[PDB]
Amino acid sequence: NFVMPRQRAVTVERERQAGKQRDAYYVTQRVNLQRYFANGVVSGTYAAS
Amino acid sequence: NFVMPRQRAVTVERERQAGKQRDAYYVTQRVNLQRYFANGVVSGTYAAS
Repeated sequence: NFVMPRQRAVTVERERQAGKQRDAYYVTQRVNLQRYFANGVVSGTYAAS
Repeated sequence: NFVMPRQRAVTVERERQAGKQRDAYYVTQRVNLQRYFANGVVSGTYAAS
């Protein structure tokens, strides 16, 4: 348990035409952390009032 | 009469750098339908309450 399924790597695209005097850098990433079943975890917590 | 005048048959364009992560497809055609003289057609009409 605790796998991080990954659709793709990080990518970079760039755009400057038909812009106005300006290179633009765009980056994207699709990643998520999602566990299977609810077992084997704690917080703690650890609290005041 | 009822000639089909045209100056641009169908053009299919394509952009992807960058659109902000979104391709764009553009389709255009330049055409018209026009008659030399005001005669040669009737419409019914076929109308009542």
